[PDB]
Amino acid sequence: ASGPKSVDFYQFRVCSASITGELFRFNLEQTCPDTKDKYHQEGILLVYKKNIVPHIFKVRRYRKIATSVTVYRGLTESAITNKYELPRPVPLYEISHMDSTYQCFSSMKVNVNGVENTFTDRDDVNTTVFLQPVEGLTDNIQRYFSQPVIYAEPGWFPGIYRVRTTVNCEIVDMIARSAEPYNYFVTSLGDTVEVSPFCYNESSCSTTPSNKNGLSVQVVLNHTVVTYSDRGTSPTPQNRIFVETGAYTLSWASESKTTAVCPLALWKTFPRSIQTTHEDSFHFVANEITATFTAPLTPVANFTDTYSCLTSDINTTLNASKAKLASTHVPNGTVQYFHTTGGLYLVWQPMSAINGGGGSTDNLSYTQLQFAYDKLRPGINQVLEELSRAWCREQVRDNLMWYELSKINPTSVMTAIYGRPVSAKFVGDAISVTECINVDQSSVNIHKSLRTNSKDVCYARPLVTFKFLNSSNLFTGQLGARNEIILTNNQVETCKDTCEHYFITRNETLVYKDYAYLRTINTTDISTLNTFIALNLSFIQNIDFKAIELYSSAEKRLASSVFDLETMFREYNYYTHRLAGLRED
Amino acid sequence: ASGPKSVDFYQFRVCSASITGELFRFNLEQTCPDTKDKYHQEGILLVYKKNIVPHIFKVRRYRKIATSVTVYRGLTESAITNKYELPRPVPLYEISHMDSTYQCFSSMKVNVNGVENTFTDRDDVNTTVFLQPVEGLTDNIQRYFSQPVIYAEPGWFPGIYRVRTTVNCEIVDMIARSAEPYNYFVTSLGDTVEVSPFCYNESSCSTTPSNKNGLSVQVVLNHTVVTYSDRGTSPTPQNRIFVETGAYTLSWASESKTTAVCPLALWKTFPRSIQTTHEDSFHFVANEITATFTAPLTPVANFTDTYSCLTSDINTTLNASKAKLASTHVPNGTVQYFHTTGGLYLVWQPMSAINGGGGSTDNLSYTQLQFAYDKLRPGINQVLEELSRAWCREQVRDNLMWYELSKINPTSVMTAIYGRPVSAKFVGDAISVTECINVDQSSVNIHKSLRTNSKDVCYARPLVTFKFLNSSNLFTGQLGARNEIILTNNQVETCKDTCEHYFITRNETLVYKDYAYLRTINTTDISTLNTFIALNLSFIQNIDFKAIELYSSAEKRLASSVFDLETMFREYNYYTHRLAGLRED
Amino acid sequence: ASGPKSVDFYQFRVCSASITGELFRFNLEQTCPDTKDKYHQEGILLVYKKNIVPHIFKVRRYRKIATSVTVYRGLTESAITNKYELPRPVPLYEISHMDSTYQCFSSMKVNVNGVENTFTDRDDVNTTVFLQPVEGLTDNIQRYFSQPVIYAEPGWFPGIYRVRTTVNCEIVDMIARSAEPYNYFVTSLGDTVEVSPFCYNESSCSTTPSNKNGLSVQVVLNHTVVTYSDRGTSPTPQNRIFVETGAYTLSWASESKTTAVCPLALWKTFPRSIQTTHEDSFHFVANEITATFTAPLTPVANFTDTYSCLTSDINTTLNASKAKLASTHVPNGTVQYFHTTGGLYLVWQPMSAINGGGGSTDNLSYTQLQFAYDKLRPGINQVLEELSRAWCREQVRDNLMWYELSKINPTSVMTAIYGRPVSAKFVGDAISVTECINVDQSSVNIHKSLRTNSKDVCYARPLVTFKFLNSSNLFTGQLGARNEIILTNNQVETCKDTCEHYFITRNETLVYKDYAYLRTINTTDISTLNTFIALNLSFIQNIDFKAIELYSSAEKRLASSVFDLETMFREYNYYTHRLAGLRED
Ligand SMILES: *[C@@H]1O[C@H](CO)[C@@H](O[C@@H]2O[C@H](CO)[C@@H](O[C@@H]3O[C@H](CO[C@H]4O[C@H](CO[C@H]5O[C@H](CO)[C@@H](O)[C@H](O)[C@@H]5O[C@H]5O[C@H](CO)[C@@H](O)[C@H](O)[C@@H]5O)[C@@H](O)[C@H](O[C@H]5O[C@H](CO)[C@@H](O)[C@H](O)[C@@H]5O)[C@@H]4O)[C@@H](O)[C@H](O[C@H]4O[C@H](CO)[C@@H](O)[C@H](O)[C@@H]4O)[C@@H]3O)[C@H](O)[C@H]2NC(C)=O)[C@H](O)[C@H]1NC(C)=O
Ligand SMILES: *[C@@H]1O[C@H](CO)[C@@H](O[C@@H]2O[C@H](CO)[C@@H](O)[C@H](O)[C@H]2NC(C)=O)[C@H](O)[C@H]1NC(C)=O
Ligand SMILES: *[C@@H]1O[C@H](CO)[C@@H](O[C@@H]2O[C@H](CO)[C@@H](O)[C@H](O)[C@H]2NC(C)=O)[C@H](O)[C@H]1NC(C)=O
Ligand SMILES: *[C@@H]1O[C@H](CO)[C@@H](O[C@@H]2O[C@H](CO)[C@@H](O)[C@H](O)[C@H]2NC(C)=O)[C@H](O)[C@H]1NC(C)=O
Ligand SMILES: *[C@@H]1O[C@H](CO)[C@@H](O)[C@H](O)[C@H]1NC(C)=O
Ligand SMILES: *[C@@H]1O[C@H](CO)[C@@H](O)[C@H](O)[C@H]1NC(C)=O
Ligand SMILES: *[C@@H]1O[C@H](CO)[C@@H](O)[C@H](O)[C@H]1NC(C)=O
Ligand SMILES: *[C@@H]1O[C@H](CO)[C@@H](O)[C@H](O)[C@H]1NC(C)=O
Ligand SMILES: *[C@@H]1O[C@H](CO)[C@@H](O)[C@H](O)[C@H]1NC(C)=O
Ligand SMILES: *[C@@H]1O[C@H](CO)[C@@H](O)[C@H](O)[C@H]1NC(C)=O
Ligand SMILES: *[C@@H]1O[C@H](CO)[C@@H](O)[C@H](O)[C@H]1NC(C)=O
Ligand SMILES: *[C@@H]1O[C@H](CO)[C@@H](O)[C@H](O)[C@H]1NC(C)=O
Repeated sequence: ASGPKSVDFYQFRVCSASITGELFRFNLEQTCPDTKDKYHQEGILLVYKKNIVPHIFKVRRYRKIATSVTVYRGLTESAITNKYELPRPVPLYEISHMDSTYQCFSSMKVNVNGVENTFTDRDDVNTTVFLQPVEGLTDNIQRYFSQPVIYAEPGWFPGIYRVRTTVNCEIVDMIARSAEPYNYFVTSLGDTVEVSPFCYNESSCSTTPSNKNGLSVQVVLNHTVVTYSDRGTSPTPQNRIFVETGAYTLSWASESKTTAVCPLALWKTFPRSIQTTHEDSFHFVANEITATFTAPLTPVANFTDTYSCLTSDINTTLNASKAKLASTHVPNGTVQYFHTTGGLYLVWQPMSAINGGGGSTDNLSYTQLQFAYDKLRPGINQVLEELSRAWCREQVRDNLMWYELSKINPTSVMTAIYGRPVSAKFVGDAISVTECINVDQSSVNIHKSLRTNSKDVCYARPLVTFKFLNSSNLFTGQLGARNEIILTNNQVETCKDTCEHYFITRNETLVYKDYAYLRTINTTDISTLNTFIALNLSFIQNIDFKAIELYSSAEKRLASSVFDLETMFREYNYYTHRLAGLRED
Repeated sequence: ASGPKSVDFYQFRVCSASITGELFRFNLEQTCPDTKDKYHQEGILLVYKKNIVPHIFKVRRYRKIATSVTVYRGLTESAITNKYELPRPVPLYEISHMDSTYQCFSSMKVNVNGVENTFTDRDDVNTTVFLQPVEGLTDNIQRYFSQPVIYAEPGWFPGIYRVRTTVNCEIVDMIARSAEPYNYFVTSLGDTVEVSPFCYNESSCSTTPSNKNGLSVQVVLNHTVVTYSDRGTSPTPQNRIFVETGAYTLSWASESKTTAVCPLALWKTFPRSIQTTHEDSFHFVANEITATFTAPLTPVANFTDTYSCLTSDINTTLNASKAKLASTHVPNGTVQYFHTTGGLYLVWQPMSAINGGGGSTDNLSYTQLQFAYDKLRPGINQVLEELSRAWCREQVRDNLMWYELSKINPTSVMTAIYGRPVSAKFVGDAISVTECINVDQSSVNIHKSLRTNSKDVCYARPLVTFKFLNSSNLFTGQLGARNEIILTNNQVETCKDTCEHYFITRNETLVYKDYAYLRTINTTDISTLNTFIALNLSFIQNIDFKAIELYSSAEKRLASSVFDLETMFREYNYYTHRLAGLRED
Repeated sequence: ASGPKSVDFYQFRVCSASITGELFRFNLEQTCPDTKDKYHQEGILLVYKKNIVPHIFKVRRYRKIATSVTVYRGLTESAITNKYELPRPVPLYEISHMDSTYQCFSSMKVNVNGVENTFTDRDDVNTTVFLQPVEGLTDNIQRYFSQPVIYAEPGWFPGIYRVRTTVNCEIVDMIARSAEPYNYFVTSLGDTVEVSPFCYNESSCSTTPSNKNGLSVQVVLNHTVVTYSDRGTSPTPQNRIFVETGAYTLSWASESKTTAVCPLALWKTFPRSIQTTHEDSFHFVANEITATFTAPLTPVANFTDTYSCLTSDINTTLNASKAKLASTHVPNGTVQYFHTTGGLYLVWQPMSAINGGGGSTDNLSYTQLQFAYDKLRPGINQVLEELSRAWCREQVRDNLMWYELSKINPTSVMTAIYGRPVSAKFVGDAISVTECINVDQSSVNIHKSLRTNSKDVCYARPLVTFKFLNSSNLFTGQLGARNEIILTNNQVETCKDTCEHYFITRNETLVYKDYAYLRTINTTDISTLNTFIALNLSFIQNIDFKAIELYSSAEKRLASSVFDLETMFREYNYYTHRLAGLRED
């Protein structure tokens, strides 16, 4: 026969399983994979923020005030011409009684350029007097005075001046505060003190007085101070620091830096949370917040030596949390510490069923967006695994439908599983498969008649005459299948009174009736069955998100204070220099 | 026959539908479910923020200023030695003319410790004088003066001092402001007044003067004030409050708290929005913002009595919104009020087609994340419903393919629908199904030949000899199907010149040709057809989100003011106490 | 025959392909669509923020201070009665030497109301003296003085006063700053200057002095200033501005507005980013941030003329970025500029493989939420395209299973592809299809027996007698299929000893055995096969997101300063007016 093997359904061809081809078998007894197993670890999670508030402590301020008024007796009239005020500090010989028993000496002495000035209340004798309270606006501040009334009696002889002078003792009790570098502190009344509040424990002080330009500093040991309930059951001794600036004395009780302040504070605690491991990081889940916190794969070393000041709090918080779960869970592993990109610190303790970034970010939105994405992702990936084993259990039945169809005739199954024409035959329980041979398009002609030379026999398919490539002798058969040449003839039972056919070729159809040919008609004129099932899936669609604000930048400005400092200081400078000042003309 | 029933395809067995087994029927005329119906309610949504700005009102301040300068005539030279200033309040006998006609009395009297001081401009006679404007830096502040020039003429006789004195009247017109507890207010020039701005309507005042330490307070009825356009068409009478602190008099017009301020403000309004009900909450949708607001299932009671001050605004806003939709929608139900976790208040009005949390959260990101999640979720759940009815319409056709295959032989369909060997037979329009019986593995032997004792008949399957368990007599048949024993023989039409077979057993294959046995070969040597269609689905993948900031914490600090208050007050204290002050040595 | 065509399987009917009906063909040689192609453009992206920091520059302040002290010699005692201070500006004849060589004239003259006052240090002669440094608290401020010590020696004769007077020269070197409208500037020590810092380049100044109420302003050309290293290699000349307010002289070096400040600053640069086009906008992607920025479809015009001050920076940044990619990419198109809703500006440069909104939003969360949504959406839409071509390749095999089943008998395939009974016949390679005819329910009766009048022939289906609508003559056949009447009879091979049947009708079943009828039984008593495969898909579920804060509104307040301005100014007003002031009684 001819050389070229068939590769499409368009050329005329001769097929036969007449040779020892390749053998195939239906591989029955398949199975789909089983359901996977998935696991996770529970534990206690504690979350730490970096601290932000200033340090806050109580202080006392001691002063003596000298005042001088100039008055003019005049005649039938009198006036104040001036009033001057001079504050000064208080020495330790007096602070003793002034904080013990609320007494002071009604007079003062002031060295200036090496000469001694003196001031005495109402020009009377140096004598001891008692301090008493005065009313206040703000409940955290208390104030005590020795003499509420300024002296301005005009005097007895007409036409000349006199000077009137007074002395006060003052105590104030109030708050003071300071921030991260601890170089200085600021008092509630606005006094700025320029000494570190821990300075004795940093060994920057002594019982012998220290000195600086504009300061003297000392520590007094076993000092005692009495509350104005003024009662003999005196408070316990302390060590107290004393600062003697120009214009006042100030004092506070000594304390250590590492007991006073620690850099971190507890934000929240979750007694049930889960750890999952990814390619580059760990994820820790907090359901009550709707958030997840991530961290690098390596825990932070030395969190017992750096931040050692937390060792009071993590132990009691883990011990209380473990005692709450002790009926259902028991600890595993050991305590671990992690630092989140974003600036938070995590404490973790694994549980089993019993059966750096100093710029801490203020906005936590990325922790909630991670929780939403990690709830969508496994919810979608579970549908893909449930869809894929429902598909595989169908392909195991399709392979049995093709097996039962193959026992009827195996050729029509092989040219359905392959995309190309082949011929096939059973040789036992295995199927032998074989190539098919092309025949030339020009030797092929189809006969115009179907009734036989016998009186009552009719061909069910039209006769065809042909020859192979590179040959002279002719051959004949019947037009079979799509465009096949069949070598063995077949017939209808009788040439019954009426008959019709529409034989189909690759392009055209031949129409026959009364056992003879009539016309050639295009195949597209015959209507075609549709057996397909439509999906009509609708795809996800685009959204543009918007920038939104609850309060305007102006409303955020006006809410910050009732004071308008930007205009308050501009008017004070304009008034005191241009309007009210001495001015040339 | 033997007792044990077949449970796999590996042991040799005898099957027959020779007994009255159970009956089965193909249940034709199935259907898939129909498409569901889904519904939602439209309405108008108004959203309220808690208010944040201070209260703002106009005030007047009245003062008299006495000044005294000391000058020294000297000889061939002269200098100022001192300048002192004394502000005082203004009494009602003068405020009358001073706010009516812009006049004041050019002199003042000052009681101190029970004696009367007097100050007069340039030592001249007590006389009436007119106030006039002066220029200002800030456009909200106006200032008026009676005498712009301070007096410092040195005098005529050498070598002795003199005192020069002046008196001013001042008015200032300006803003003042106050915040949430309303205990006090602060003036634009920095004066703090320590009285509540509504105090007469709270019955904390009277027409008889009230008193406090450092204050006097009074209400004046039917008071009148004239604008500096100074024109006879005088403004309408008012009730005005007067405060007389040390150093000034201050006044403002009386007003009621419930007309002055209300705690909430309207943020946005949506004329088309949708309500959906979930297991624990309601969700309200705003498309123009790309956001959704949630609330508890119970509306807030008494929002007409608490927040009654909004009853002017919600009525006109709902009436305008309803009139905008009146061509396509008509109201249903009644107005309802809800409080969102996050601190916003919602107003809702249902429409039909015609056919607490005082910590208000500043960042609205959770409202946009809820809108994105509620756009993904129903978009994915719609694909699952469209995929599930496309699958069911295919299973209704697979059930018809198995029916048409069963009419050819029902055994091969029953052992495809069940996972196990059984035998089956039609008894009418119903199929009778029956168990199959195991035979021992040791009595089975397969014959080495296929040609019969007849001269031209050949067996299509090899002969087998066997016996049942607990028996002596032998039996024979043909090797059928996978590993079956068949009791009725079958043959090929003729012993044609050439023949070949590859019979398959559970492990091994037997090869025969020329109608006799030759070899045993492993089944895995025969190539197997693959008819499966691959899915190749690709799963969703992990993303790590990052912390991001547009401006540094330092840039947010430097943007807050041009004033550097942290260093401005430190230098003023250092200069006035250490550098410039009187200092001992 | 009767008129009504069959529309269900419930009525009895007669079917035959006895007429020339419509022709159908199996449309083989189908294909599914091929895989789509998808494309995107890479480029360099630069992102610009609006600037927020104030302008910052160096200044000098020059002063002369006159002081006067009053002291009383007295007897056996002495005291200070007053101390007064008077600051004044410095004239250009002196600023020359004072900034060149650090010298000043130890005396001053002060015009007031047209008469000249004079002050001289310690009453000594007018002489030149040298300035020297003093220590400072804050490292950005330097201060120089001519006389550190105030003079207060009491004097020699008992019982009378004397006045002591001193003069200082002061220089201060420090920072000053100003903001967006540029109307004024504020010095580090709190001095507010009320002149624009660029005023000479805006032609608001001259070398002839300008004047305002309370100011004089001048520009000095080629001025020179010497650093206190005080060395003959003098710095280069400048043009310097001079302001002469009351109480001081102040100076700064002249500069142009367009070189000093530009409104925008570079935030980040991405050398690989991608542009995608949507229905109304463009999206630009930044992977290292996990964010995408959107913009309108039209680029902004005139960004080379408005914001021309950026032309130094975008050129060098694009040139450096292009040189980094020059081994793998080459430029295409040209540079384009876009303005994002949210207030950022984008610069874009396309690359190829070689082979307005002044309210800038501070919170970028919407840019990360867009990146998450645009990672979910194409990840889900890819699964729908991979699922849809896996479905289509199966429907192309189902169409071949129906073709092979149709060659056995075409009726049972046509009533599976249609939902209704029809009859069909092959007329060649095409199938002729025909309607079926209803018969009345009352003429139908089923015979009680199956054995024939012949001695050993039995009917496989029971006999039926019937007639057509509007007729008298009777007909007979066999009960076939579901509820069909068949006109041609068929039989079992022999009336074998035992036989049983369960014939099924639309409601009831008839049971027969020993070739005769016995009972009528409901069809539901016969057990039915189940061949369906379950999906068990589980749908996505609802989540309620929460409002979260890292720091309380109180902690955000307390972190803003160590100063408590809200109480500091309230106590100063209470103390100086009520407690310490002159008060009537
Ligand atoms: C105690 O005693 C001391 C003295 O020991 C007193 O100090 C004296 O104070 C008086 C005023 O009270 C001074 O009198 C006045 O002098 C000025 C300056 O005159 C000279 O400079 C003028 C400007 O030239 C500048 O620019 C040129 C370049 O163009 C430059 O070369 C100069 O160096 C100069 O300075 C500038 O450049 C410097 C270097 O870069 C800079 O540092 C500097 O800041 C400048 O930028 C110049 O025009 C003038 O020439 C004319 O006038 C002089 C007289 O001064 C005359 O001799 C010439 O013939 C010219 O006609 C000088 O070179 C001067 O300008 C003043 O004149 C004005 O004011 C009067 C009214 O007072 C008007 O009538 C005039 O019209 C004019 O407006 C005045 O003469 C005195 O000089 C000064 N002495 C010293 C040593 O400095 C102190 O006041 C006493 N205190 C008490 C309390 O008693
Ligand atoms: C500063 O204060 C700390 C805390 O009080 C001191 O540390 C203590 O030192 C004593 C003696 O070694 C120990 O017994 C305590 O346990 C320590 N406490 C802590 C918390 O450290 C420290 O010695 C002080 N330093 C100085 C020099 O005063
Ligand atoms: C405080 O002000 C309110 C508001 O003006 C006063 O309430 C009014 O009272 C009158 C008389 O009963 C009513 O007619 C008005 O309708 C009320 N208005 C409102 C808005 O309440 C209240 O009486 C005043 N209280 C005092 C004591 O002055
Ligand atoms: C203000 O300053 C700007 C910048 O120095 C001046 O503009 C310059 O003008 C000169 C002369 O035309 C040009 O050669 C420069 O190229 C310009 N530079 C810039 C950046 O503009 C401007 O002339 C000044 N205006 C005045 C009146 O002084
Ligand atoms: C005819 O059939 C051939 C394939 O053999 C096809 O390529 C062509 O498009 C068809 N149409 C005609 C009639 O050319
Ligand atoms: C926790 O419990 C253990 C065992 O009682 C105890 O030793 C430890 O001090 C506790 N830690 C704290 C402080 O909670
Ligand atoms: C042989 O078949 C049995 C099942 O009957 C199977 O378990 C075994 O793995 C197969 N292989 C052999 C030859 O043991
Ligand atoms: C709304 O309209 C009704 C009917 O006109 C009216 O009674 C009611 O006062 C209106 N409310 C407001 C203030 O909008
Ligand atoms: C109000 O809403 C309910 C529920 O949707 C509906 O049954 C009823 O008909 C509506 N009535 C009006 C007035 O639209
Ligand atoms: C009987 O069959 C009819 C359809 O022909 C059906 O509508 C009905 O529900 C069935 N049940 C009976 C016995 O009524
Ligand atoms: C970029 O490079 C070109 C070519 O060298 C040059 O002309 C241009 O000035 C450069 N721009 C800058 C400033 O980077
Ligand atoms: C520029 O881009 C367009 C569109 O992708 C492309 O057709 C063209 O070839 C590109 N040219 C260069 C220079 O890469």
